[PDB]
Amino acid sequence: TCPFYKKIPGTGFTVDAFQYGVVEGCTAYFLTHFHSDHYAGLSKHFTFPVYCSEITGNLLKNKLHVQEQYIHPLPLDTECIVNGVKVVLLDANHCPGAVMILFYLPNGTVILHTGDFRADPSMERSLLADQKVHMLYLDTTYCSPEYTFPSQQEVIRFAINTAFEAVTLNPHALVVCGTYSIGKEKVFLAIADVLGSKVGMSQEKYKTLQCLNIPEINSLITTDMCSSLVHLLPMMQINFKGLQSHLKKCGGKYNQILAFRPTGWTHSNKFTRIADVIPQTKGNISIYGIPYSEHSSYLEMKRFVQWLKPQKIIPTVNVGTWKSRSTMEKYFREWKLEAGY
Ligand code: NI
Repeated sequence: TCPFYKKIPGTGFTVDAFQYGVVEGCTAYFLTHFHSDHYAGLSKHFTFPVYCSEITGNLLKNKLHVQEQYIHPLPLDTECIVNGVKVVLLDANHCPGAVMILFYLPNGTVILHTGDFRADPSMERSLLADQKVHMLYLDTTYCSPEYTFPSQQEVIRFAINTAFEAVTLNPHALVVCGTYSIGKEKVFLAIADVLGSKVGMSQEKYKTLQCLNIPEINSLITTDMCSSLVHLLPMMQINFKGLQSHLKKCGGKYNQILAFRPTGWTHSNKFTRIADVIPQTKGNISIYGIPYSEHSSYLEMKRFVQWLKPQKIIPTVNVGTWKSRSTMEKYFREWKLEAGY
């Protein structure tokens, strides 16, 4: 059964609600982005209208085989009427094709559903500038002040400089980057660009990337692993055993691996600066965990919410324990008392 924080009152709509069967009263199912916890349940047998971005619709059609007649892509930053209700899709600064959804209810209420997002001051100059928001369905993944991490730009600077130094010292070093979902493509694209290489990967991952509308992508990626000195591998293989096994397969072309694991936050963020990050090393293999986040830090989340000034907040992450719920509610009240709304 579909939980309350996935339902939009006064409409026939749900958000990210595909794992509950036929939801009673739902006339249109919105999908914010192509991550498995959110799409859980979609397939070629789905026969209701799905509303989403262009990029998410390319992924539904090619990767899950949802039929075309049930895919309804909407352009971003554009007022659209869906089943008699005005909606707008906004870029969520999460993975490719991820949106937030503004719903203008028939009674005058305005609701913002963030989906998953990484808040940014640039959102303060979107179509959100123009009207009041009564209710905020908020991605609370990192809603506690311990959750700090650097900008995406600092993280990429670190990765490019680390990879270029290692391969210039040793032209026989291979770089490997882990992945298990869409998102974080800048990590492997930026490293391949500095090295003058295409990125090599499996046919299954190439297919996924080909759905993303990335400019000049045919110039950046390949399935010919032999031509490439940046390889993508499943995240599960980014360990000393999996990397050893991969280096054997490369036919003595290489004698060293440098590997990257983009994680979200890890407790090593509470002590160490990005500049000071060091790898784990065994022999000729070194693994870096890099804190490349596609979710808001605590401070980015707090700034956005204090700017938006919603009348009510409904968390969509960390909802399963009383302790998490009580912690999140305390921060929401602090924010409101400090800013005066
Ligand atoms: Ni996500």
